[PDB]
Amino acid sequence: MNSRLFRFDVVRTHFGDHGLESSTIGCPADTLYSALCVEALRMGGQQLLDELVACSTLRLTDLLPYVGPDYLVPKPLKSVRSDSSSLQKKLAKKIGFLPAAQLGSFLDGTADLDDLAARQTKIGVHAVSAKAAIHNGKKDADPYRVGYFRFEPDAGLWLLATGSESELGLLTRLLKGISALGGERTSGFGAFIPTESEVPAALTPTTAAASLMTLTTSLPTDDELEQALAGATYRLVKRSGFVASATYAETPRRKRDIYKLAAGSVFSRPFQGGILDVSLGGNHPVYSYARPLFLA
RNA sequence: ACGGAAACUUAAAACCGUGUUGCACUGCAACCCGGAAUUCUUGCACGUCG
Repeated sequence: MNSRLFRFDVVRTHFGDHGLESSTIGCPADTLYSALCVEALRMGGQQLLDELVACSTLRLTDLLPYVGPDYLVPKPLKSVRSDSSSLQKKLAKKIGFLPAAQLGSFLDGTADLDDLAARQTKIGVHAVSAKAAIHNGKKDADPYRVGYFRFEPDAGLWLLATGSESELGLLTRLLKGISALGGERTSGFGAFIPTESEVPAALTPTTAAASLMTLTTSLPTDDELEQALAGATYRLVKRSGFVASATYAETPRRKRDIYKLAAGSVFSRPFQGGILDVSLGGNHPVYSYARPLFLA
């Protein structure tokens, strides 16, 4: 199989975390794959979605930053051997990403920290944008304060995706026509242009090659969680949300509250990923992605 | 089936009100309308008497 390197031009975007006034640089793929099962009904016929409801034969990364020509792959959660001073102990957690090479030098306390943190403010700015609210009835309009992320003028988000090339060819069938991503996208946000380039082969999936660093907020099955946890350096998030879509036209309710693992986490053993489903009450299934992809 | 899907940073309010380009100032001081030209040169109160 090949893989696909996806270069964007994401100027402003808004992937919230717990509301709207904040943002995140990363899109954990249960947010991205859920778009691919709602921005496929707007092009297919609910047959393209039904072609890919619960197969998970396609492994795709998340939407991680890139500053110029180098992928800003995430800061892994491995125990650093910081035999140096305690300032650069604290300076690691103020660093979310790093380029594609320095990770092995990073993990043993043998790396720079005041250049990687100096390219944090080369990614882009955590902006805000005030707006004014509803004429609720006839009363006085409120504001609503909504905050975003803004990239630098030479950045965007990257993506690596592999699997069956027919169901990979239907990703790029969809993405050449997927509109403004992000959350608050009916305004000017999350708009971008997807371009194809040939991948870096320094980032192969090392599923068992003694580099068990993932590139996707993922999850194994519930039983096999007991196997891939003895040396897992992992963090837990929430991947909740709301549901209120056509063919589900009622009052808006939520997805089921899941907690996937981290996205650059390093483990003890290989594992498998599968499409968890988050529908709680109602008609059509809604489902989280959780199908990881690995790194040297 | 993206912590999504909807929303105006909006409605009114005069950079206005009091204020002279004004007050003192000769178009004034000095000079002749002044100097040389004959009202003149020709010229009879008379011719005329049985």
